Amino acid sequence: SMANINDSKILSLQNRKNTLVDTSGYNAEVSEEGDVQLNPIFPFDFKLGSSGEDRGKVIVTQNENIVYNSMYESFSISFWIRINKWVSNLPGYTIIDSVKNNSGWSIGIISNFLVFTLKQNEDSEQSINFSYDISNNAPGYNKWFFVTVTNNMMGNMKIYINGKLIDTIKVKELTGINFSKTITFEINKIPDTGDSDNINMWIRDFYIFAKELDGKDINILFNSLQYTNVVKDYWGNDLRYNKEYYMVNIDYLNRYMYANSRQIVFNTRRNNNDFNEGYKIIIKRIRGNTNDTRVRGGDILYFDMTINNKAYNLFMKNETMYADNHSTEDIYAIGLREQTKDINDNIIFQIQPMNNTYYYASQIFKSNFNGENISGICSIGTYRFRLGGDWYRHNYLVPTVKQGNYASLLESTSTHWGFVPVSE
Ligand SMILES: CC(=O)N[C@H]1[C@H]([C@H](O)[C@H](O)CO)O[C@@](O)(C(=O)O)C[C@@H]1O
Ligand SMILES: CC(=O)N[C@H]1[C@H]([C@H](O)[C@H](O)CO)O[C@](O)(C(=O)O)C[C@@H]1O
Repeated sequence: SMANINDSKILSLQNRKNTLVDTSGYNAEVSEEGDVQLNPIFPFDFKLGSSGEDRGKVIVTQNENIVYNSMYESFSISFWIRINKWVSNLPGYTIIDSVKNNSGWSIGIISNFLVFTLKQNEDSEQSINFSYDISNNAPGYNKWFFVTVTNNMMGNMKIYINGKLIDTIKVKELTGINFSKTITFEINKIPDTGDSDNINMWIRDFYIFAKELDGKDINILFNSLQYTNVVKDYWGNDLRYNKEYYMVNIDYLNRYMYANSRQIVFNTRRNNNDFNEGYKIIIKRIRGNTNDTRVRGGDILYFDMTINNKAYNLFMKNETMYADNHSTEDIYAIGLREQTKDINDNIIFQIQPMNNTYYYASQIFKSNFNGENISGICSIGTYRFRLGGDWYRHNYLVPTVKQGNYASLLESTSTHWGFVPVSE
């Protein structure tokens, strides 16, 4: 139902033909100053940085009449945004500003909050915010998310994140508020809080609507702006074949991947503020869309890991498993085996996207070559092994495949796997 949603669209800031333009039909003027990077590939975002006098600035100047006839009753503002590195102690930055003469609206970030503000005058404002979960984001909330703010002078001001309502407040009397026709994208530090690291901000598809969109329409909009079958890396960018990742289990983000006697094991991270420990995997395609190197749901694939200059495949072992109390029926360890000339069945997996409001992840199923026989799901658990010279069995946290009726595990977060791109 996009046709009806789009009827009220009054600004549609998009990258078309390597140029930022308003495609809504109201012909807002758009200019760039400083360092503004345009992405030539989907999602065609623009990137701004915070440091230097030559930092990027994107200025949108709307038709003043469309503003006047739209903003004073009800409106919605939507856009995709990414911040790196959005650490929990971030100082204050205004990032998207529509304030002139001490009135208008503005969006800023501080600590773990993204804040939307109606500014009535120099002495009066009303704000709402999204705050990310710090305990689950020590490396920073550096992922793409979809913001939608809605306002109704006769009702509430709301902010949604990835299509989910996060904050709502009754709008107070804002008599005399004056909406500016100008919107300025630029990362501007607030000086009285009262030299930090540069941050980057990426933006794409910044829309404004002259109606208050409801939750249902916000989600339709959310989904219309993504390829939901393209699996995403941990920051929400397209997952790629032939590229190094840190593979993580959503239930164990504080663990990195290691290996011991060809058994993969999970060790506690020493650097909680980064993803920079342990071994990396590379995803290899068996079956998928050969037009690019993007990973899609339903693709058949396998995983490589290189240790001490030897390249292995992850594979489902065929040995009995032992656990302190749990039964281990149909549970098999995932370990590492030397590559061979031909793809062996026990290295073959099938991937599916598994996203939610706070994580981009996947589920990974044990598969045969043509995907006609899906026999299990990848999980994680603590089992008894003798590794690395051990005489006695010890407990290790290891990746596993659960076969038999794996359906019972489908809703478990233990089956959710993320892929963090390696910076170096
Ligand atoms: C020894 C060997 O032939 N290795 C080849 C492997 C194996 O065929 C598969 O990993 C199955 O083990 O496939 C590659 O595409 C890879 O994964 O990098 C190229 C590599 O040269
Ligand atoms: C493939 C594999 O498991 N390699 C592991 C090896 C083997 O355990 C060892 O060569 C045979 O026992 O030992 C390490 O180098 C080590 O403990 O320092 C870690 C490495 O990840």
